[PDB]
Amino acid sequence: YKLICYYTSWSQYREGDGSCFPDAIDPFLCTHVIYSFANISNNEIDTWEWNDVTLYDTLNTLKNRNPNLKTLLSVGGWNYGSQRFSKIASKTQSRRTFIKSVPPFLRTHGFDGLDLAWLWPGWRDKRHLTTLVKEMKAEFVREAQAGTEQLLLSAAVTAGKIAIDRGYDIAQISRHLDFISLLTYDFHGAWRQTVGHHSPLFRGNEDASSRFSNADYAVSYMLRLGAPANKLVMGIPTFGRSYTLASSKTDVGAPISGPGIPGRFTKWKGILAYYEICDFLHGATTHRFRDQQVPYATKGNQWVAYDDQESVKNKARYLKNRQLAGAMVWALDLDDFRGTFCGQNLTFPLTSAIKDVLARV
Ligand SMILES: CC(=O)N[C@@H]1[C@@H](O)[C@H](O[C@@H]2O[C@H](CO)[C@@H](O[C@@H]3O[C@H](CO)[C@@H](O[C@@H]4O[C@H](CO)[C@@H](O[C@@H]5O[C@H](CO)[C@@H](O)[C@H](O)[C@H]5NC(C)=O)[C@H](O)[C@H]4NC(C)=O)[C@H](O)[C@H]3NC(C)=O)[C@H](O)[C@H]2NC(C)=O)[C@@H](CO)O[C@H]1O
Ligand SMILES: *[C@@H]1O[C@H](CO)[C@@H](O)[C@H](O)[C@H]1NC(C)=O
Repeated sequence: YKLICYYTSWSQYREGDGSCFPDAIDPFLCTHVIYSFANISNNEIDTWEWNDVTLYDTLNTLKNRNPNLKTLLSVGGWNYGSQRFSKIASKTQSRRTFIKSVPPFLRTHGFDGLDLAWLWPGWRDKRHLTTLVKEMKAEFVREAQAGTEQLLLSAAVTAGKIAIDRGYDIAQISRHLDFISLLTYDFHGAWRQTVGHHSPLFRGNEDASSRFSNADYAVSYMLRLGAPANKLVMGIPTFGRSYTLASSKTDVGAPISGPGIPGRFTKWKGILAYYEICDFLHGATTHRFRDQQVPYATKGNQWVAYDDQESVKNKARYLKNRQLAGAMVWALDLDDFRGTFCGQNLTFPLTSAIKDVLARV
């Protein structure tokens, strides 16, 4: 089984214990660790923060303790113009420059592959994403002739049906990608004016217009579209989404004034790290959607949709039952990486739980 874990650049700036460096990563935890994100500059892949060169170095040393560990660098990501990738990919002179520049960069800093996190192409962009993936793989193949182990190429593909249809030629790209991480955790957000869970695993017959907004449907859809199971990776979140409530209505369908207040460490409206959620649970009322199989907690006028060890294990069994390639975690730095907030004196509770299901019968 594969266990793809993202590590985020900006998590070094969080104060106190919230601060996370490659250092904190247990090298035998995941099979692949992906670093997010890289920039594109002068049509070439390039670093993002000032000190990336040093963190790349810290992260890649983990490989001294575990030689079977593969690491990848991710270009793109949400706080990066979708328009910017579209510009690079539609013009042939720009795309080849981007492509030619990647193997050198990855070899210098010691990465084993590239991850395309273009989020996300509109309908005019679909043929260009395909070309990007095809020509990039071809470059990775040509570069391997020099005697090095072939660079890996993966992509983070969104999970909403409409998003997939609009801009991904899933049957085409699967032939060339090594794995595809399915972002099965953005099924709800402040944008809806009601409370709801962002990563239900199953349909759950409470609402019947979004029969498409759960990991189960997304995985089936990707499979019907031609993505082989041994290349598909299910994304499991390690964060929670919060909402400020606009009444005392706390049940399914309750109304919303907007995102929840920020957490002490992550400082981001509508998001909480699992370690912040462990602190939040004290004096909160836990609840759990039985059909959808995921929990939510609420306290005061805050309402939080999140994942715990039971839900994450359940999702893990699901992927195994459908014989998928593995699980993908976003992100190691929102998990209880020190292991001192969530009770048990275990570190990376959520990720170790996922691994437990993947490592057994
Ligand atoms: C696989 C996949 O595709 N997954 C997606 C994923 O996109 C989704 O997660 C979200 O992604 C975006 C980025 O794409 C994240 O946005 C974060 O937001 C951070 C906090 O608000 C912000 O942190 C700031 O980072 C700055 C660096 O750009 C820091 O500036 C630095 O300040 C330092 C002192 O503090 C100083 O020393 C540095 O020199 C200075 N350097 C700079 C500016 O480079 C800043 O301090 C820091 N702190 C603040 C302001 O709070 C990040 O910059 C920003 N990222 C990027 C790349 O810009 C967002 O947080 C992600 N969300 C979550 C929940 O993790 C994800 C969720 O859905 O999964 C998939 O969808
Ligand atoms: C990344 O590249 C852009 C465009 O080339 C450049 O203007 C910018 O300074 C870089 N952005 C960051 C956040 O480092």
